[PDB]
Amino acid sequence: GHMKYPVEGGGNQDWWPNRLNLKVLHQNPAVADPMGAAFDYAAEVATIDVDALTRDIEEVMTTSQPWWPADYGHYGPLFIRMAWHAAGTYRIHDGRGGAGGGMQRFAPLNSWPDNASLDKARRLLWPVKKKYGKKLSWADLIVFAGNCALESMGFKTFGFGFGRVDQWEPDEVYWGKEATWLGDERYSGKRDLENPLAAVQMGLIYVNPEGPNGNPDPMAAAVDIRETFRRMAMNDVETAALIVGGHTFGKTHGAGPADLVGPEPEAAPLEQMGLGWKSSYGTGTGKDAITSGIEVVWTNTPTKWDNSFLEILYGYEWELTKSPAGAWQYTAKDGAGAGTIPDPFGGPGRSPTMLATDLSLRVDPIYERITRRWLEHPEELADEFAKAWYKLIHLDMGPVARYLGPLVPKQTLLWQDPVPAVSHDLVGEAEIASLKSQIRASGLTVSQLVSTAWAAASSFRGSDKRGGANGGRIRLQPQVGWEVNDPDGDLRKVIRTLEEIQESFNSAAPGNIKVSFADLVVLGGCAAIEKAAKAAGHNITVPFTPGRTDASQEQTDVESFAVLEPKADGFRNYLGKGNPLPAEYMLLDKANLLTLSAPEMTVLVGGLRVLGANYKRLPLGVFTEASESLTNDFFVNLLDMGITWEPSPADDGTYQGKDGSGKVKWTGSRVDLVFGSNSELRALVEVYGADDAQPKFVQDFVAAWDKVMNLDRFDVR
Amino acid sequence: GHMKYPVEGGGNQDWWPNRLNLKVLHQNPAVADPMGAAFDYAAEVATIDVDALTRDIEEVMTTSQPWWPADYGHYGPLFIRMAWHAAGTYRIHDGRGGAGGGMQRFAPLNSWPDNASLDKARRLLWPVKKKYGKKLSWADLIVFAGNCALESMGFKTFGFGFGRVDQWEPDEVYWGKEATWLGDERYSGKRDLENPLAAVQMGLIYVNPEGPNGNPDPMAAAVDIRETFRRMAMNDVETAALIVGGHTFGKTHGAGPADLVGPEPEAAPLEQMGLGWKSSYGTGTGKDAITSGIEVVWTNTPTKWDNSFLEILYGYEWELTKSPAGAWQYTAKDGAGAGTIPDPFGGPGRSPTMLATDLSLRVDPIYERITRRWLEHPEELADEFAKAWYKLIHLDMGPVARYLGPLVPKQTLLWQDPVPAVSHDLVGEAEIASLKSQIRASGLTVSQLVSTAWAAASSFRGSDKRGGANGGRIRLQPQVGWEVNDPDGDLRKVIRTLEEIQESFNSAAPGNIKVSFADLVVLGGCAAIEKAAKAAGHNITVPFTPGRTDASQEQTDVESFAVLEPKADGFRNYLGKGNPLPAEYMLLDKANLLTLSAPEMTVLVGGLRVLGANYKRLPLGVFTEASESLTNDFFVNLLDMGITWEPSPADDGTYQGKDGSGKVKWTGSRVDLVFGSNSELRALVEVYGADDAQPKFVQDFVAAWDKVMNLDRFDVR
Ligand code: HEM
Ligand code: HEM
Ligand SMILES: OC[C@H]1O[C@H](O)[C@H](O)[C@@H](O)[C@@H]1O
Ligand SMILES: OC[C@H]1O[C@H](O)[C@H](O)[C@@H](O)[C@@H]1O
Repeated sequence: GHMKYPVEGGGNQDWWPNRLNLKVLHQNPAVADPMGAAFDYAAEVATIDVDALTRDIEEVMTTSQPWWPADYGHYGPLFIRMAWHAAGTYRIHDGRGGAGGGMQRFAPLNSWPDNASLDKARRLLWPVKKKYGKKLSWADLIVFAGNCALESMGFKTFGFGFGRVDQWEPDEVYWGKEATWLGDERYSGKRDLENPLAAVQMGLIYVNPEGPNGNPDPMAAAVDIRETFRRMAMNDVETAALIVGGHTFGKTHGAGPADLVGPEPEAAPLEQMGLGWKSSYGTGTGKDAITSGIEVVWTNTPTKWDNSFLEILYGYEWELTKSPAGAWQYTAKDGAGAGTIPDPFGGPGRSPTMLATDLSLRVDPIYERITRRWLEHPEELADEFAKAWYKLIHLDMGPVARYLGPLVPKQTLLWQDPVPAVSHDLVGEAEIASLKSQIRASGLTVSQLVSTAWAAASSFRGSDKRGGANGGRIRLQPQVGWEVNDPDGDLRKVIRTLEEIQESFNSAAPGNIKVSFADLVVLGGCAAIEKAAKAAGHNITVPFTPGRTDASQEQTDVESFAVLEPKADGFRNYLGKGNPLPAEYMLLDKANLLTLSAPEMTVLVGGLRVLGANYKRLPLGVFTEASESLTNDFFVNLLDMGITWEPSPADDGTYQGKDGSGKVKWTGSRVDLVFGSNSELRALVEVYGADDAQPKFVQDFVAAWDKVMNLDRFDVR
Repeated sequence: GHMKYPVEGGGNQDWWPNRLNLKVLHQNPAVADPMGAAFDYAAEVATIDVDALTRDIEEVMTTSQPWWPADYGHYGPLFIRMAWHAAGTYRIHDGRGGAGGGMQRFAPLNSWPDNASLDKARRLLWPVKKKYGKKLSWADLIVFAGNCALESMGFKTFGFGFGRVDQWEPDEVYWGKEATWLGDERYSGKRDLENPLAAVQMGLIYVNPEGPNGNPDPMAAAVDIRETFRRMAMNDVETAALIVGGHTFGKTHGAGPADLVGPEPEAAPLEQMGLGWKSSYGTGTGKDAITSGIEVVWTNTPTKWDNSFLEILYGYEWELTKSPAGAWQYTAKDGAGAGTIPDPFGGPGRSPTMLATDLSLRVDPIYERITRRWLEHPEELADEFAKAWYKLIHLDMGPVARYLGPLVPKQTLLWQDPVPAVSHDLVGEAEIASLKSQIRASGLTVSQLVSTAWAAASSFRGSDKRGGANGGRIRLQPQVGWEVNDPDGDLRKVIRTLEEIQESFNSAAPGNIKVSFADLVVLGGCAAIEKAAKAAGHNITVPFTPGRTDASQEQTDVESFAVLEPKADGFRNYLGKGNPLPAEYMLLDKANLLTLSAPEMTVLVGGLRVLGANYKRLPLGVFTEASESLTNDFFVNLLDMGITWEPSPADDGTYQGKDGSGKVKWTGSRVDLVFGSNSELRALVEVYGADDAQPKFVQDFVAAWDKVMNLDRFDVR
């Protein structure tokens, strides 16, 4: 290699390529954010004139620009594409991707080959952003532009939520191992796609427009479509709807040779003002645009919603052919339909053309059955597409509470994981006290109590904001029978006891107050923690925010929740099979998902260990002599040089810690030892392990607990 | 390559290795710091019982530990070494390194080859840290241990300052281009060392103990010593003193084969608890320790200060020889002095032994002259050593105001860049107003006025805290004749006018109030900025903290200040010759040195441009129609897509920006264009470029100006 300046990207990952990267816990730091801590986007966007906004976007769409002139004089379709690529990175495995951070404007995504030209697309909207300033995020604007495009070309959309917060440095996501753009080192078996990924190649949104690995076989392309879309939460109906609806607008761009297209934005030179893919071919823009290399124009009404796409697809026979840049497309057999497809810049007509993936929709059995139906019933398409699209651009916004502004529809949807609205008066300070008492009297140990509250709350992920302790989904499928949550243990026992306390309280009922199961689960941990803190000479009181409600099993899509099952929870010292990296990297990814900082992550492991939140209540990492008592013993003992650590002879990624007389005194996993071993983590352990550290540990621990308990609580935030 | 998970170090620098790393401007982020914003180290350390602490460290030094047992039963010398390696990374070129952040405890430094065994040393102190908690930083403790070591073996040290604040993630410093440990790709010419580096090889503190490139030639080794020490601010006397004083204590370690030493801390396995270099040789510790591979014991009194080192060096003749691990050392000719040097663990005696670098001190003309003197005059050594050591561990603490606790000596020293204490009453709210008025009336333009303030204040560097607008050093050598500051321009003119206003006010004098020249320079910019703000419809008032005093040329080591001359200041659109990377990376480095965040960097470039802070008052980047008026025009115009950018035909790393009619309307440097071209910077530009942005720009700009005006003001902080 060759070490570089830090200003030029060099650092410690250059010496030890595989070390833990603690930087994933301080993504998008306050200092980096020019808005200042005062700033509350929700507050700003809810003052926004939506009509004025729509009018301003419409004006942009219909005002062509020298530096990237507009197909058919209307940018709408490009804006639709844009919005789709914005939302289309989302994947269900980890909730990462999606249009929620406006990440498309930063690396790597701003320079993905599949996002060619979208740089131009984004730039075009600056005039709108200029006008709205802080009241409108890029995150919100990019997908809204796509939604206004649909409107302005006569398709009525189902609604729209504002509220995506802009970020100031790019979100670090794992996009695959491939070191080259468009590479494919991500399949095995018949055609099994590497988790978590939901594209077929590096730098693609979903599938190859020319079919798997460039091979234009529609039956084969469908398998990839089906699979990648499933992993972006779209089933068969939604998928079909999405592509047909999509390609009812605009056209592709492959006017001349692929190799006359310069380098992508991050590699572009300075005078290009952050715009890449400059074309030496022709004018290089407009008439001559090379984006994807393909040259299809799907409908004869590229800037209007109607049924041509499905009509064209079924109303001809198709034969293989090559774009002016040598790309596989389809075109109509025996020169049928010649001249009926209009030119983007008033040239002559053109023949009916289609992507290999478009034919999938007629050639695959399931896609056909669906799309033939909509050929004779377009108002069914217009309905399904309205729905899919809405879901597509809202998938990663989590709880419906977050959706903002005039256009949010009245109706809730299953994939929003909804929860009943608060229907009664909420418990006050007195009933809270009262209940806490009752919960300790219930004979549920601190261990069960905390184990449970954690199990509930920690199901959350910051990525798409799904999961959490709201909804009380811990008692429904599939959460109630997750390995890590342990059904074999006593979770059912704990649930039952808690429901009983709920009912009791709910008869007693002072006035019109009721308590939900969801609140009670969380309250339980809070009570337990209060107890465990006393049992080690502290009178701390753990804060609690009531308001959670209880979902029915009907409001809970079992299949959808599959993806939140922890395969690894270092906080509960759980590690089941098939994680990509060893235990400790899993811990970090998990902390990153819970929106925790390294300090927060540290104290939680500390506290959780000694409260015996541990899975199967194993002794690993429980470096205390005391039972169910909240102390920093974890930290003090971790730092004890009188203990000597070796891997267990019974080889199984666990370890023994012996003292001066050779007795095994402590055992522990990798997740436990990495805190005393990694120099950054050990630095933190030394803070909480000092002699003066006790009250501060208890404080910081509670502050963190309470943070995790509140992660999904957008309803009050 | 092979892309990794972010949790495992992968990111965007993998796709474009050489892109700008804006992460250097958010080093050590608040969220990562387990202390919380309330925490005030100054206030904690100042409550520490220093005697108790000395006692507690003494007790550690003399209590040997199984896992790394103590040479001669006293750890002192190891602590000395440690403290030396802690301070020893510092280099004058950029002020980076030094013991001030306690960086030795993190990567890369914790695993430098030269830092072998120091992991053990640090760990040995945990018992102390444990006892003092937040009242004592690892930064302060590591060097203090060294100083207490010196005291406890009977050498009286000159004083000690507390106040180094611990940091939570490692400072990203450029250590050289070498991809292998101990490599050397850093020389050229006769023996010219690559700036900024001050070591001969990668992972060395100063020089090779076996002489240049392992070649044990003393006259040659001395050239390296002279050179590297110079670049760590030591001259000839100081250097000699340091090594002799140093080696009056302890021994080296090379008991058996070099290749039986395991991997260094960062690459060590988990059960080692962050300790590297485990030895399979013998017990691997103590009697058998392998650290550097060499096996020298310099004096016969390894744990006592006296004159043996110099006596032994001069009182024998030396012949080449090899350590048990095949390292070049010297030993006494014709078996003289056999058995007289004692064993670390009560073995038999040993012969007089020396490093090749030790002989340098006798063999080099200049070192010989100096050391022969101290052979007959040990009290002069004891005096010089006391002084160099103090300077060594205090070099990077900047202003003497920061030094803390009972042990700071009374006397000031030239290398501390001192400034007169405040000898009068300071100007209050009215005199400030009054003078601001007088400065505008002076007919100094906003441009000169700001250019100057900036030139003064921006000489600061956060690295070793040297530089700044305190001391009014702008008018003395060498600052007054710095290319970038422009002597050919009217700096003299501005100085003179200012001195005049100083004098006038000083006669007028309401009671016992005086104003310094330093305060006046700063005040000047603040008035100018207040003026330029009005001239664009804003009544903002710029805050100002009086208290700066004026240094004499006697208090100002000209040669020392040489290193602070900007070879590049993107804020003044200045770029002179011989910087390692292009204009824009220099900008970032400079911002990092000024402790600025990207938002801060951004608004400053914006404001400075339009106030015509530009060097040689060049038009580059001045994207405004208005003169000396504070607006966001820079930002608005940078985001104007109506302008087209190309490199000047007159090829010189500048650019032309033309409009719709082909006329050059704007010109600019790389430093200017990168703000519209790098996606993260462009994101910030877009905040300050919006239509609603005007007041917020002015606010944030002032806030940043005021921050830079105050960088060196530890006297009031
Ligand atoms: C099977 C999955 C899909 C594939 C393989 C695919 C592929 C493509 C390609 C290659 C282009 C040409 C880009 C260019 O050269 O300008 C394109 C354009 C376009 N795509 Fe799709 N796409 C897919 C799904 C979608 C979806 C789900 C939508 C929206 C719901 C959509 C909307 C559009 C639009 C509106 C354009 C035209 C943009 C313009 O006029 O510049 N596509 N698509
Ligand atoms: C000319 C530059 C220097 C070189 C090349 C050098 C080299 C070395 C080496 C190779 C060791 C043996 C490492 C080991 O096996 O423990 C050592 C030890 C030591 N050095 Fe130096 N040194 C230099 C300057 C200094 C300075 C300036 C000081 C302090 C002011 C110092 C203080 C010590 C002490 C106290 C030890 C003994 C450590 C122990 O007993 O465990 N050295 N040095
Ligand atoms: O009466 C309504 C209350 O009791 C119900 O049975 C629900 O479980 C609870 O969430 C609600 O607050
Ligand atoms: O009066 C003599 C000196 O005192 C003043 O207060 C100023 O601080 C200084 O620059 C001046 O030369």
